[PDB]
Amino acid sequence: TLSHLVDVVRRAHPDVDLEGAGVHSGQFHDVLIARDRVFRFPKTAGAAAELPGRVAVLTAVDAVELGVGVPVPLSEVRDGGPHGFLVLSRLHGTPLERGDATSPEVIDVVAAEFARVLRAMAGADVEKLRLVLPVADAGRWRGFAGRVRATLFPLMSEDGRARAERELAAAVAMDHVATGLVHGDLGGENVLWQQVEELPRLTGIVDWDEAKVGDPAEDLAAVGASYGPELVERVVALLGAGDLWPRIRAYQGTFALQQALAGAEDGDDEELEDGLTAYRKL
Ligand SMILES: Nc1ncnc2c1ncn2[C@@H]1O[C@H](COP(=O)(O)OP(=O)(O)OP(=O)(O)O)[C@@H](O)[C@H]1O
Repeated sequence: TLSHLVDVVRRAHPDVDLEGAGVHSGQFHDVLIARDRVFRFPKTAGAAAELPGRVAVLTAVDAVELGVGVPVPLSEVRDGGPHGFLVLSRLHGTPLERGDATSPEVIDVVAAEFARVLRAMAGADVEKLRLVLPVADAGRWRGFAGRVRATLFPLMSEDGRARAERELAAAVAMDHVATGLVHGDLGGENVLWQQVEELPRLTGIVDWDEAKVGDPAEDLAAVGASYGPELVERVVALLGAGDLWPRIRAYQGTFALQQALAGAEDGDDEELEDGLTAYRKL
């Protein structure tokens, strides 16, 4: 298909260096990752419904004014190609490695980069956001607990199951919070940094697919899991978010299970395996 798509690209946009260009033909969409541009070509006219969803989420996130880059639609959604396509800006930068982020000369700067994005997300107009993004539903964690029990419990030791029931229950115990923007995979590989005059700057965030109106604690949990307690303590102290710790820990207690349940439900053996490692024996 992909030498069709390429002519379509050269047809729609003459100048587009396709040597060096990466390619992900995952489940629903083919993505051409070019120099300064990304092209998403859905497979099936069903999956093409996602293109205006992605425009709507990126436009809503852009309007919050986070102070960091988010992918920009460079084109309207087009009915060209097999089922349509969307061109987005490519964001430049590299994920921050744990070791790169905790050195004593950078940790305050790194904390403040996370804090200023988290602060702007917590201060978003959620009335505007609730019209476009998904919203945290009070039933989410009961839901997740059901699927963990259905799918992973039979694979666990009895001690595994008892640990998981406690972690699931701490999540189900949390009351319902929907007061800001939540990215939902913060401190992943989709958070991009650059050296700006020899110090880290958080320049871009890609992958707004899981974004919603939700709990500010959920993104803080992910920063902690990725970068360790020293860094998340600094971000929390800057945010004045000391009251969130029990919520933060409840999110974090569900991350190994989230891994495992998505490994199964999607079909990655290494994920499914590695989640469960603490819910079995050597
Ligand atoms: N506008 C962009 N700027 C920078 N990198 C981008 C951009 N769009 C896509 N990418 C990169 O190319 C990849 C294309 O895959 P896609 O966006 O479908 O994500 P995925 O990794 O499959 O999904 P997920 O991380 O949500 O499970 C992304 O993972 C990201 O690294």
